[PDB]
Amino acid sequence: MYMKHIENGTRIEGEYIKNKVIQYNMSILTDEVKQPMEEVSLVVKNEEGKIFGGVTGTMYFYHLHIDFLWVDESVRHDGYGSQLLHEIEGIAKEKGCRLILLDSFSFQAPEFYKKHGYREYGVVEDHPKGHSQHFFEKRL
Amino acid sequence: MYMKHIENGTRIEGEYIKNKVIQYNMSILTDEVKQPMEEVSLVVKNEEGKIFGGVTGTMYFYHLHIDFLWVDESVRHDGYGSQLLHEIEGIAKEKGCRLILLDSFSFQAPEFYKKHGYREYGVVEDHPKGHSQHFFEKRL
Repeated sequence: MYMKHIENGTRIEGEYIKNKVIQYNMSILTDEVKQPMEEVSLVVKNEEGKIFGGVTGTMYFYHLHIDFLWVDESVRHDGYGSQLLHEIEGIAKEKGCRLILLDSFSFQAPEFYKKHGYREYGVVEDHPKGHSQHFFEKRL
Repeated sequence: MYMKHIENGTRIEGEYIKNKVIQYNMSILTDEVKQPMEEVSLVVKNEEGKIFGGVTGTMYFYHLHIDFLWVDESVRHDGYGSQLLHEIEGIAKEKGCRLILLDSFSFQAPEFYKKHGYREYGVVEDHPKGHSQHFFEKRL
């Protein structure tokens, strides 16, 4: 620690650490896994353009990570969730994704993903307190 | 007269989906787990601003997720990484965090975390192609 000190980093110091990690990762990985990074989004709309559902994800390394999937509560049993999942999966295959990764807390219907062919490869117990987190994967 | 269809969403719409999901989550969870979200980062540097190492993470649900940890290669033996990890865990422990989550690809030294008391709870084999991703946890 001579002539050095540890302290809280600033926002740019923070993005600097991130950029360095990304930089190292990419120096190791070769072109075969370097899919152009993309963010995809789908929504279910009303005739009036009203939205009661949607799903968003990010693609890279030739895999799709589903970040968020929503369906308005008033229509939760109407099956829009499955449609959205099928649709984005189709997009993922067309882009060359080899798999899909996502996680779901116990209060976000992990069973819904199981019904769609996702396999649980990991679980984080009592997180948040009184609940649990489930990690899923589906090979395409 | 009441039909709804699915279409690609815009970035703003993707952000809306995300917020509707967060809103719903919050609506079904107790305040007990509602730790106000917060980003945290530590850097090892000198007066001029050269960054020799750093770590960044985000807290919520009373847990710390380590997003990035980097140490300059010129000083990869000096143990700044272990120092940063230990230091940020303490900050997490101090803010009421009960758990720490992080993942590490095979090309990002996962044995580093294994050596530091982290338990691998899941693994995504062959991702990206030719590598693997290891998910770790440490209970505080």
